[PDB]
Amino acid sequence: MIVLFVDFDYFYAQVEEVLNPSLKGKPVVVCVFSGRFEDSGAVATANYEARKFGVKAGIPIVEAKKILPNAVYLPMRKEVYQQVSSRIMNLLREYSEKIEIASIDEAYLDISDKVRDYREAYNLGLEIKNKILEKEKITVTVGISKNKVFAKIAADMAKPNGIKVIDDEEVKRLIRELDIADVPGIGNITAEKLKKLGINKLVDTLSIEFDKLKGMIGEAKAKYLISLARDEYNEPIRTRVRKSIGRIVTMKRNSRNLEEIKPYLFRAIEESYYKLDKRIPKAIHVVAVTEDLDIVSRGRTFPHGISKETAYSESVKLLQKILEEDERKIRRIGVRFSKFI
DNA sequence: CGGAATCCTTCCCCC
DNA sequence: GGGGGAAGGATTC
Ligand SMILES: Nc1nc2c(ncn2[C@H]2C[C@H](O)[C@@H](COP(=O)(O)OP(=O)(O)OP(=O)(O)O)O2)c(=O)[nH]1
Ligand SMILES: [Ca+2]
Ligand SMILES: [Ca+2]
Ligand SMILES: [Ca+2]
Ligand SMILES: [Ca+2]
Repeated sequence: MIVLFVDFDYFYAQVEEVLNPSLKGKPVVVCVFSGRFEDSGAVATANYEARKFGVKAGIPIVEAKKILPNAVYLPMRKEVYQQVSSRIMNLLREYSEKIEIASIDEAYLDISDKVRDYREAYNLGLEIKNKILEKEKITVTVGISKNKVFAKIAADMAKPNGIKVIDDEEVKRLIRELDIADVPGIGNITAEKLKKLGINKLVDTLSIEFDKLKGMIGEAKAKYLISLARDEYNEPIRTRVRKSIGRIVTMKRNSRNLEEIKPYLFRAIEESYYKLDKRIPKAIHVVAVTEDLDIVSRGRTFPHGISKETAYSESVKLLQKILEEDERKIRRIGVRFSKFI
């Protein structure tokens, strides 16, 4: 079982560099401007030049600006990045039919059959890196190991512009040594629940009774961490399909008035339907971000597909359910469509 | 800020 | 008891 994982370097910012190569070597910050005030919003991502001074995804644009007032600041152009991404995914398909497209810039390949060992896999990685650099001018990091999770960890270790193999020797070392928060699927909230159980590396998950562990982090994540620590995680590379299309926008002011919020809600529906492109959903959810950054939602599944008129009509009802049930002001409002025919 | 998958809890109808 | 599904949250990348 040889898995090869491809993670494109600093993706959105690198694409902006490709479309304007004079950006190269400058600090580049790709931003999402919320329209609430001058430079309100956040960093989607940044190239390494900006990153090494602390400008990274998630910080406010305002804070980025005071660290690096002279950086290049660009609005996020997701549609472009998506088209570049799928071209790169298409080239990867030429190296295996077993491909899992995990996000806009991550893919796993099953190269068990195209390759005999880690030496040949490491060479196939170099072929792949070079191919993408030649055809689209994008640097990527490659991780190689015996399963998806360890291929991913490999990439995290080698980035940027890297390639790394975690064989079987190193896999066993990492179970004892890798900080458990660096395990994919362990975010901040789970990392902290695991600390309380005194689980600081993967190996610790075996020293603890299962029912306790699933008591804390849930059954799925429990079985997940256990198989990994046991060196028997072996999930298949699986072709993934879109299950839901949606869109959420930020309001210029926090509000509670139905008629203040509606045009934002309707805009979200309009873009959501364009994105849907001949897909017909049976389910709609109205999603609200309240003033305290909390996320509330109300939804409805239909026996049939939802027409645009029905989306418009139903969304107002669900938004009304939200305002009836939750006393707080709304900051962001949007919709999500799913259960496609 | 933003898009989306998977998972968890609760509640429900009912064999 | 338990299957099957929906709803509203929680959590991750
Ligand atoms: N709007 C938004 N987009 C994000 C955020 N984080 C990541 N993205 C987008 C932009 C990234 O370029 C892309 C890929 O995610 P990554 O975690 O791999 O970061 P990135 O590629 O920028 O750099 P990396 O090489 O992994 O260090 O997804 C975020 O907090 N907000
Ligand atoms: Ca990346
Ligand atoms: Ca990534
Ligand atoms: Ca983490
Ligand atoms: Ca049950």
